Amino acid sequence: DEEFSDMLRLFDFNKQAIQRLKAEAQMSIQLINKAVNALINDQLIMKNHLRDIMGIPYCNYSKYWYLNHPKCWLVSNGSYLNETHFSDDIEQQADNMITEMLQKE
Amino acid sequence: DEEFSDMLRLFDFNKQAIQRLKAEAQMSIQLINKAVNALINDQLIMKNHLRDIMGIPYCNYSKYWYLNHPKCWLVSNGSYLNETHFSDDIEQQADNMITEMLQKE
Amino acid sequence: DEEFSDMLRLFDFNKQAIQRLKAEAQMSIQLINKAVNALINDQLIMKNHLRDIMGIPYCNYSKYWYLNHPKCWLVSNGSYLNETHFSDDIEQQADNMITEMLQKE
Repeated sequence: DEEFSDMLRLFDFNKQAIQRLKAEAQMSIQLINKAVNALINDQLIMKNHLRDIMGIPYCNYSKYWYLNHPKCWLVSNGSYLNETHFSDDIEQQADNMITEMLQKE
Repeated sequence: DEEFSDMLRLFDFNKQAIQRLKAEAQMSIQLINKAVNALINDQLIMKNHLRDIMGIPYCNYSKYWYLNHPKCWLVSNGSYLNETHFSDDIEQQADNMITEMLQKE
Repeated sequence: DEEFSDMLRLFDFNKQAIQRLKAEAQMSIQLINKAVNALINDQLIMKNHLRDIMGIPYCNYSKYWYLNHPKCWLVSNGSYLNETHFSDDIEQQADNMITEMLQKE
């Protein structure tokens, strides 16, 4: 049981690295989603006020196949990005995994 | 060979965490790239139609050194973001690594 | 000390996966921040030149609680995204951790 504790200590360091990287990348992405969402907000305001471009329409579903490529608005009110949350049960199934490992020992 | 199986089980859990985090972060980024690309699209349409701002030019290469800081367009047709795909050979070199580990045993 | 070297080799492969994923995700995000920042730049230029929309004001702090939801500019000069750098001391505390592991052995 002494060699398995060193095993766990290696395992746990990496598990912590994974946990921290998720936490930081998520923070970083959520900050991105906030700016991209607010750009969208303001860009839809200008599209409703600027008279030169009120004549231009929004693309309709044919939009999900101009990404495989188009003079129409791609950004609409559905263009908003949803909050991004990664799976966080790392500290859970890991506790489970090794508890099943100790009930044989 | 019984202590090495517990080693592998710890190793494999973390490997799976890494694989899932990559998969989710990538999904999350690719969704970002789609909104940022379509903003760019529409913003370049407004730049070609709004008459008040047709007089403003696009910055020319001196643009890659206003990021170290500028009344000209930074976003042009080269501003699009490329599809982001992370390395995925995790399930490959890991199989290789431990197969070389078992042919001595 | 022969079973601990296989332990370390498993540990080190995953540590490398973590290091590479951080490196790639960061590259990917920093590219995003550059496009989102330059969109912001240009969008603030159009907000200062287009006469149809000079009458529209910027939201004032009541902005950090329209994200819980608003006809005012959400994107201002504070909207820029800061350079994102993830913790990179992985190759450091890992060397520390196992050096303390070898001074007992």
